[PDB]
Amino acid sequence: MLVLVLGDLHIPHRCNSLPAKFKKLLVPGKIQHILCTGNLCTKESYDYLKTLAGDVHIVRGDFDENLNYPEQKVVTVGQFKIGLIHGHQVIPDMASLALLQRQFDVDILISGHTHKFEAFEHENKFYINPGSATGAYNALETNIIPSFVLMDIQASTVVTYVYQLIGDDVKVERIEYKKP
Repeated sequence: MLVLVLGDLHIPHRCNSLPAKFKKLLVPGKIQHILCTGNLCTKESYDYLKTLAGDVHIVRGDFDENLNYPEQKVVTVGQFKIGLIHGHQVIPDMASLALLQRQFDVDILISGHTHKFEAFEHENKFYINPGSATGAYNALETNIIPSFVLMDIQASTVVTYVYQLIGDDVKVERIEYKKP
């Protein structure tokens, strides 16, 4: 089943909208679950998510207005326990992320905060950062591309698709991970 992963949109303070071509791709009836790293940073974006899928999970980013969100959550999809944290908490760094994965005890750790996507396996655990769906600025960070992640999870397989707005086109990369 389809899981949309995104965050760090920073609407409306740093950006006003998802790129149009992202909005074109994202339509209701497809996605089963949305895991959101946070920094929406308002209700207007939260409602947008809820149009895409009923099952929305968000964690609290450092700039979110809605303060009822838990800072960290574990969600189970299929055979996968998934950790979710915005990531501003990581004092960095691959070592730090591995400490959270261990803390959580999950098969997949999702975090945000860097505004740059990642998807890789490390010690047989899987680590995803969808980057920033709007390509929002971040501190003085440099080459920032709008991105989001779609995972398809089925039994002990997840295949992860990263959608990137590069120049004016969407590029997709695919990473496979098997729960060992």
